[PDB]
Amino acid sequence: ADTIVAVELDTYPYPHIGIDIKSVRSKKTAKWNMQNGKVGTAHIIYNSVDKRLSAVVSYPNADSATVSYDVDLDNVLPEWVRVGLSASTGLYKETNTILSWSFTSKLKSNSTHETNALHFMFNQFSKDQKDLILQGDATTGTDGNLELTRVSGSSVGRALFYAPVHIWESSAVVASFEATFTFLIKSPDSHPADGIAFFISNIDSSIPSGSTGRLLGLFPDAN
Amino acid sequence: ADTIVAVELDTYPNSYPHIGIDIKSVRSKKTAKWNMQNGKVGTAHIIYNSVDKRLSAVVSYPNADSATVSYDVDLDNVLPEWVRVGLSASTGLYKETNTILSWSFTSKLKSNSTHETNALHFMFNQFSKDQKDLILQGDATTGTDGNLELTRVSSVGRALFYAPVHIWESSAVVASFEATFTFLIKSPDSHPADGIAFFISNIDSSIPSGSTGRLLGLFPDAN
Amino acid sequence: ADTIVAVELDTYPYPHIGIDIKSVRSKKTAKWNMQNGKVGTAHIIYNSVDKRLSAVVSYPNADSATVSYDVDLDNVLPEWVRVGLSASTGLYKETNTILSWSFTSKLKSNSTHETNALHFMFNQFSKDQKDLILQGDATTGTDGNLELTRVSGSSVGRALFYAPVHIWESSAVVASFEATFTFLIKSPDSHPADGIAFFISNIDSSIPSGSTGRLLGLFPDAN
Amino acid sequence: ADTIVAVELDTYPNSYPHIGIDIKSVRSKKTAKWNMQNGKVGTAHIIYNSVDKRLSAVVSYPNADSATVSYDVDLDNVLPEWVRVGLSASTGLYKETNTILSWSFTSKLKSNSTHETNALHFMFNQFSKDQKDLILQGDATTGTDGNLELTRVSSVGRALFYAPVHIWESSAVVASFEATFTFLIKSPDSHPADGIAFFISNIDSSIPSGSTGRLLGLFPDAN
Ligand SMILES: [Zn+2]
Ligand SMILES: [Zn+2]
Ligand SMILES: [Zn+2]
Ligand SMILES: [Zn+2]
Repeated sequence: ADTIVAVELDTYPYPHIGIDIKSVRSKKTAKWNMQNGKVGTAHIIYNSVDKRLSAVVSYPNADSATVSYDVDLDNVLPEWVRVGLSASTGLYKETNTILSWSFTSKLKSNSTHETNALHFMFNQFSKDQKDLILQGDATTGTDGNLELTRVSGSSVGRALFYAPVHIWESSAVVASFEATFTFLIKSPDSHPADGIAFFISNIDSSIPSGSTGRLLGLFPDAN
Repeated sequence: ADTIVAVELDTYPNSYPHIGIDIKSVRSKKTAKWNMQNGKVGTAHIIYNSVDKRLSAVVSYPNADSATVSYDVDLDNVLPEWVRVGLSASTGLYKETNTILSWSFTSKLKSNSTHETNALHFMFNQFSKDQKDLILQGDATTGTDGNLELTRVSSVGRALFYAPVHIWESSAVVASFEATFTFLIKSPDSHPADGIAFFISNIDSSIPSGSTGRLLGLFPDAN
Repeated sequence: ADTIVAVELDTYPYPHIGIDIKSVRSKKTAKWNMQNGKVGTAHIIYNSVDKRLSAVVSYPNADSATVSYDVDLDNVLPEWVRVGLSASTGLYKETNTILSWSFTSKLKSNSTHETNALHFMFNQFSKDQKDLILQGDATTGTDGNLELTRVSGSSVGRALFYAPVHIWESSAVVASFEATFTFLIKSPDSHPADGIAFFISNIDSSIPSGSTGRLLGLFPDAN
Repeated sequence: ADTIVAVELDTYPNSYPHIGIDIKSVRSKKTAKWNMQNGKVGTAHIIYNSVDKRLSAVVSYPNADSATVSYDVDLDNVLPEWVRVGLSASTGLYKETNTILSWSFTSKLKSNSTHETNALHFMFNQFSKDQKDLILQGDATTGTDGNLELTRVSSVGRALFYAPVHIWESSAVVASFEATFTFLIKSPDSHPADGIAFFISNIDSSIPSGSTGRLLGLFPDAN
């Protein structure tokens, strides 16, 4: 199937932030205080020296939650990947609006003035966002935002950046990436089941069949 | 026909070697004398912004005089909203190369809104054998020393960045881009005919039939 | 006295955006529709190839105003300078709040991989902002903002970045800078006299005596 | 005494040449074997972030093995909120230089707020004779080839960036910095005693009396 590494924020049947390395059974999780209707901000960072994937989710007035996991991505992910955002809603009326998304990847060689870098920043999505590959119920343009799930009952959507990303190289001394997105989960329900995730996958990843709910449109089954 | 805007460096004795600005036609809209240095690494800096609406280029060599050409033009009226940017090169009948040692690009769309900037930035200082984020056309190849050989080493080649680029938007207060690339044109011949160009085209641009020589793999005819 | 180059927004006795090269008698001006109580955004840009200083002031819902002026800063300003913000209030109750300020300067040499760059971004000012030199009634910390004039009748204040800036060099092929600040001018009065300015000066510039009102704390007299 | 945090590269046979992390004391908190290469340009990459709270360093040479050392430490508890960053070097009694070919630094403070990042970034690829944005101490000088000679060419020298740096803030969700510098240690001697260090100190730090040799111009005594 696909190779997935993802930082997920879910409230399915307890809300927690977690790190998934190829399985929905989070390798590490942290208690998350999901704030309905408030804009949240996830910061994800990783570097080949530390070989540690770290995440921080904070809200204004701020209850930050953070989870880290030691892992050498060189052994998990393919050399070239595509990065993206995912979301799945349970049986509840709710949205998973992405207000902004920015990413930065760098490969520094042994070679002096070594650097290879890719950087994108979306602070406003357009109706025709040709540099985003939308999958599922994901769409753009709504207020300049990115609606991962359909806005108005079991919906899944994803948005991946068009250009493949050279996330690692055997001849780099330090490889590193950093992602940041601001989201808005609004539900009229008091305890909605929902999930958003920043994921890294093989370039041609697609929504597995049956990847709804707890599977975040990332995994085909709970193994 | 494709829509092309390109800054070209050519020595085809149509008639000194010159740097020139092409807006949809090979008969440069503006040109400047260029002192092509065989075997030395050169550096082209291209910059544009919607406020000034002036496309400018500077080509210098170490210990060098620089050559510069600017041209007033509102790209909003020439290019489509979404484009792809790339490098091109055509060799006449001479033994010579068109090695690109580095290429970096940055695009920015700043809206009327407070804190609404959209940006794309890539930097290649070392090209790998499998550069999956570059669309190679013609005789173009990568990996040779970590360089990009646009031409065969009567050759024509191009390399376009994979991700489409949002160059303009009707709602931006200042749209801008800036490109930089270092090249090496080596030829055993004393007066070789050659040509490199940084170009901006429609996303699905391809090498027109018979765009060899003085047509730089960009134009199908001068006529 | 001091050497001043500044992009000013004034409504003194008609509101206009203007470019001042060593004198308060703007070298070029544009009609400005001052919006009381609304956050505005000034973008200032300049590059040595074009040798043109350009400014854009827009508000949300947007009425943008823009003014450009052809000038080779190499002949006006000293090699090393300090950049800053200034404001002066007439006899009115009003504020000149700076919500954010960011600047970027680059010096690219003939030399391959030439770059020298300085970049700062303030999106939140602290009560002890040790990297800012405050002059006059200027203070920080108020909401995380920068109050150029005193907040509650003839007040002048300035804030300059601590580190001197190498704005030009004789051996650079392209020198360029770019500044952006968001301001809030709130006055209970319908037609208040006020002025804010982004200025470049000699490193040890200070508020001239009698630089109030129309003189923006930049000039000592109207010559 | 000054508060010093520094990543040091030393060959003083106190006992192989090593790279080490110093937190307020010259007796390194952590060290790694370093294979000092006489006459070859080296590259030190230093990185830290408040989420991981781990200070890491990588020193590589071309065609090289890299040496790396990391140390868990919350800088919030060691350093003052505002600091100055710099480079240091001390030579033993040998003929040798400590030329810094380039130095770049980036600091970021991201708040709980949506879109509230504060950043400082400098890049020196060429030092001029009058580098007004650098505070030189000891035998340090600039302009020599466009390089920075920390030591006399029993010498000690330092260079600190002029602007104080806000390294931490109690209200930031992720504070981070990253430094990179390329050096050249040439010595006619086969086993020279030498030392370079990237350090972070209180804004008004100065070379302690007798901080020569194995004290790297950073510490007044080991004892
Ligand atoms: Zn889970
Ligand atoms: Zn031509
Ligand atoms: Zn005026
Ligand atoms: Zn030691």
